[PDB]
Amino acid sequence: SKVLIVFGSSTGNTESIAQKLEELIAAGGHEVTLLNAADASAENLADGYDAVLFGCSAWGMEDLEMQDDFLSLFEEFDRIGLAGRKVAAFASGDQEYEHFCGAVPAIEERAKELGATIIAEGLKMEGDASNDPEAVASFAEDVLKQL
Ligand SMILES: Cc1cc2nc3c(=O)[nH]c(=O)nc-3n(C[C@H](O)[C@H](O)[C@H](O)COP(=O)(O)O)c2cc1C
Repeated sequence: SKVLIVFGSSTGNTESIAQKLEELIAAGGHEVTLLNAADASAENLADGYDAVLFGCSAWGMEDLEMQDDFLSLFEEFDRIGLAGRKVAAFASGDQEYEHFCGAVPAIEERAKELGATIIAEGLKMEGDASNDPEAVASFAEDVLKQL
């Protein structure tokens, strides 16, 4: 299958998770494309892809604010071509906050509104990929099986 992975990462934790995810799905016999949302042109970005995974950390002093490289892409979800495609979200976050990885539910809702199907429950964890390999491995499992 063809899998597209796009992320927005400020310190590198959501990046780390998106690279591990690329490795695990690619290992399953699938073609993975990895993009930093800061580099990606949204226009028809999903065309060709059987699933699309979105990674994005949560910030904001008060309410939830998305990582800014993702956000800019989030604005353009309308042109991506998500209708009838499979999608899932992941993120790095901090339990010590009220809205743990709040970007994840947010992505899932925008995606469903645009006609996407949610493949697996959003991955929510702390630190980089090495900090919770199980959580990463399992989320990749969930994804693989829906492909
Ligand atoms: C000011 C600020 C606000 C944050 N807010 C949240 C949040 O609300 N939810 C959450 O899970 N993590 C929150 N975090 C933790 C970061 O999301 C996480 O440590 C960081 O984004 C690592 O991901 P990244 O390196 O891929 O950017 C916050 C961090 C900073 C310092």
